[PDB]
Amino acid sequence: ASAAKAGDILLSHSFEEGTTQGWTARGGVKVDVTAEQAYQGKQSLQTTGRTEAWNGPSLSLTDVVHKNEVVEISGYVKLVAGSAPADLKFTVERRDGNGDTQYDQVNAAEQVTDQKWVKLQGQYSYEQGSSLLLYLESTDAKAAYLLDEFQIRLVKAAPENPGEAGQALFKADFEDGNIGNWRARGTEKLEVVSGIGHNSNRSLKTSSRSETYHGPLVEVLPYLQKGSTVHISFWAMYDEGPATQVINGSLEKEFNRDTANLEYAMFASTTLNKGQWKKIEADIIVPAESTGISGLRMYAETPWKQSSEVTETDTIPFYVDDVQITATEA
Ligand SMILES: [Ca+2]
Ligand SMILES: [Ca+2]
Repeated sequence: ASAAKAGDILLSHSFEEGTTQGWTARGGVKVDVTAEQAYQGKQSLQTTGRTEAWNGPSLSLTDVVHKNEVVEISGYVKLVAGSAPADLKFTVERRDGNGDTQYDQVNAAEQVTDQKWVKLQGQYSYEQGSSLLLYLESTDAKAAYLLDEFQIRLVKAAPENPGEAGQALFKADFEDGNIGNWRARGTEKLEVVSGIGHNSNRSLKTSSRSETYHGPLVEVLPYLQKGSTVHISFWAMYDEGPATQVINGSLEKEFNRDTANLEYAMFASTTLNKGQWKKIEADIIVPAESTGISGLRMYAETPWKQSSEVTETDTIPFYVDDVQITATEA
């Protein structure tokens, strides 16, 4: 039940109030606020007395960053006067699932100087861990430096209800409210609705359908091993019209960037009861590289009829949710 949402600020430190705002010494160092220099405002965070590369100012992230969240960590840095140029980076010390120490890289090291403030920035996430310690490090073990306008932003919330270990290659739950790369096939309308979903708040609605082939489509080739065997699954529901309706799950294939000569293949179909969610699934073979395959797109449709024979019941709007592609091998 994640509180924070994408784009939300988790932490912001300007060091303007003469407290280190949670930052402390890692190793035998001196970490304090200074009013001597700053990026913004009057004050910044100073670190001196380093003697080992791993020494630095540190900040506990245990209560800030959660499992599988993607966050963005940033700050401005500058070397203390009289310091030789040196390379700086953010690192996260993490205790893994079995209490072993891991060292996670946040950003790639940047050359920093005593003349000028430099922006450090990177994205971070973790799958398993008990404690998290962010620190600002240099390979120069003697280097002393300032930090200011430090910030942590939430980029992507943790998915919800993350079963069987086949490895999830592709997932769409729509909970972030985002249509992403999903597109219409013709003139129909795609919309991420809230208040309707499969054991969830949101799902992908397709409406204003006027042809049977109209339905939601997404390119999936990039997420997949060419030649592999994978399991495609999604959930569908329709809420109006007849007592029963068939939905199909199909694949649209493109070879050698030839857009004029597509191949189509149905992988599954099921009969749905009005108002009920039902799983549509199958194993499929991703075409081999030798085929010259350049596009592979999954979609949902109602069974094919010619335009002249198309009725109000063929063109029903429907919802799709918990779309998922998993590997068969691990
Ligand atoms: Ca400041
Ligand atoms: Ca959903």
